[PDB]
Amino acid sequence: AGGGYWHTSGREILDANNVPVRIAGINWFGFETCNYVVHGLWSRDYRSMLDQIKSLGYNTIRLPYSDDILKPGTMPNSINFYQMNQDLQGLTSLQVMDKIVAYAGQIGLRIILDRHRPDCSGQSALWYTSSVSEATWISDLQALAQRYKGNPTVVGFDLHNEPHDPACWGCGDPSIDWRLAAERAGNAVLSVNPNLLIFVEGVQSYNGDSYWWGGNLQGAGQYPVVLNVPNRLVYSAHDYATSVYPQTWFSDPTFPNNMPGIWNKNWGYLFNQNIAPVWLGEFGTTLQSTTDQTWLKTLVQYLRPTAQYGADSFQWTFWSWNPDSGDTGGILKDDWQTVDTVKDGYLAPIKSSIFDPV
Ligand SMILES: OC[C@H]1O[C@@H](O[C@H]2[C@H](O)[C@@H](O)[C@H](O[C@H]3[C@H](O)[C@@H](O)[C@H](O[C@H]4[C@H](O)[C@@H](O)[C@H](O)O[C@@H]4CO)O[C@@H]3CO)O[C@@H]2CO)[C@H](O)[C@@H](O)[C@@H]1O
Repeated sequence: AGGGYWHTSGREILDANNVPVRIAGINWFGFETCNYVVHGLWSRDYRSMLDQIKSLGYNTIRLPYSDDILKPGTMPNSINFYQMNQDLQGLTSLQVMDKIVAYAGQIGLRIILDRHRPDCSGQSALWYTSSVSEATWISDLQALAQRYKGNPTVVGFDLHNEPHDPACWGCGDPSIDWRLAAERAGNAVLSVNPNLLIFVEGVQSYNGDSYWWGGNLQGAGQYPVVLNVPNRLVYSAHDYATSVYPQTWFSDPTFPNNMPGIWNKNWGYLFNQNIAPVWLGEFGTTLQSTTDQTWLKTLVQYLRPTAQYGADSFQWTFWSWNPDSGDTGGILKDDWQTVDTVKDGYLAPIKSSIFDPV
């Protein structure tokens, strides 16, 4: 399944033939950093990497980028061209992105572009900064939309990575109301290609209640994002364990029984109530503590195993494929070749199937 551009129907995503599909993928970061390209191409051929992602059973790649790669002549700076990647030589970050998107389509994978950082220096709480205005943000989203218009390999956009304090959901103040910003951006994107799915993340605090950046969608029920083209919206949340931040609910004595309460509250309810599909965009852990291992086992079950629920479940993209992620580690090990079959083992009940070639 997976043919053509997708659309929502209740809490599910459906391909063009109306067959339900499930995004069960991985994050492959690099384009958002100051290397201006996905990491690991210093040890592997990109195609050999894409083929291995497919082999492990992952069907979608969330590809983080920063507005820097849209500046004229921006080139990658961490690729090795000996006996590999010979065709990426002399190409700009964008042209290298076109190659990755193209091969991914052919082998049956899909891509979701994620505006991870305003610039390669770091993330931002708001969707704009003094150096990267809101208009650049929108022009850039429209440019990428235009660039891949007609190639269903790119199924949709993750508007802004991890909006957080001081951002608000529904407060009505245009300078911090992420809810209004997402509609503003989403509608600009849909004006270029109205078949793209629009993935909108949450904030951090809502009603004095704090949660992971990008994961607080508590205001969504009361203050929905409303787009010009219906059945394109998918809410998104992020959730992590102690390897990232020793949140307090991990110290709760009833842990992990308290978890589904937290999850239901902040994002699950949109799914449970069949309002719209929900995508856990980032989640990972080094699995060093027994707590993260229990957290992962628990969470994997909450997201609904494919054997039981099929496509009527939560969409997900784990973090990350890269082994060079500070406090989460990744599926590959430090050699960019050996799989961490153990961590990979936990995600098995929620993996789905590879899509149709594009
Ligand atoms: O992008 C390349 C870069 O990625 C890093 O991995 C990051 C992800 O990129 C990022 O999206 C994700 O965001 C984290 C953030 O890093 C944490 O510091 C933050 O912790 C917050 C917490 O959310 C709050 O609730 C709490 O109150 O405060 C703390 C901060 O003090 O939580 C968000 C998640 O919502 O985190 C990933 C892992 O760090 C890699 O680390 C880096 O090596 C890569 O180069």
